[PDB]
Amino acid sequence: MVSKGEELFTGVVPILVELDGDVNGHKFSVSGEGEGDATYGKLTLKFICTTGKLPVPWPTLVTTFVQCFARYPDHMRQHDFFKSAMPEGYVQERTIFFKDDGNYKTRAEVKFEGDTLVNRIELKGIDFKEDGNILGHKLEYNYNSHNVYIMADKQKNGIKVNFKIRHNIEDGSVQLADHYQQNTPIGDGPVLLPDNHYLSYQSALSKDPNEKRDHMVLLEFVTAAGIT
Repeated sequence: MVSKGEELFTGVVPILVELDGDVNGHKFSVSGEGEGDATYGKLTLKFICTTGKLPVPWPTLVTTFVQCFARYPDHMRQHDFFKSAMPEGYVQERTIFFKDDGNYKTRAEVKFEGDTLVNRIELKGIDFKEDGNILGHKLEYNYNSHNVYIMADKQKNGIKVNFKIRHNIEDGSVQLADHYQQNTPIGDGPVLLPDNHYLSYQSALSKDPNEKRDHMVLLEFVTAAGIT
């Protein structure tokens, strides 16, 4: 049978993202809009910095900016924690350690508001070098493909997730961003606790040629794998 959580994702779903951030005291807010098509694991989003210039590189926010849109193969449906938590939603927490630099801590609540899937986020960054790759804006506007590793966290009725992002620096080098993540349901109902598996991501960043505000257009594809 198709679960209630699954049923909410069979078509194209509008997405709204709202983020308030503060990195080394540089405060900023971002709004995003677009749509997700989980059947194809496809996300299309545009983000706008509503407070002016973004004080960090857009690529460092890609992972923060709705894993319920991953394409889970039919044979892995019992391992899709994200959709099983819907519509009441889940809380996603991360610490992101930028190697030889600062860290972001994020807390996001992801849930439906009517037909819209909403991701509301607070991000706090500390201990950045004011002339490092982040605050010094030395990261290229591009993005590599990565795997994201998921395991059950039964004692917390959720999942633990880990992965490494490599951001290309403008000199040809790499800025590593080590991600540690936990998700927990917002409601008190049952969820699916997965066997170990991963999501495969590929992301493309672009600009809207007609947009004068600081912004990022994101096209992302996400597919679950690792269990056959």
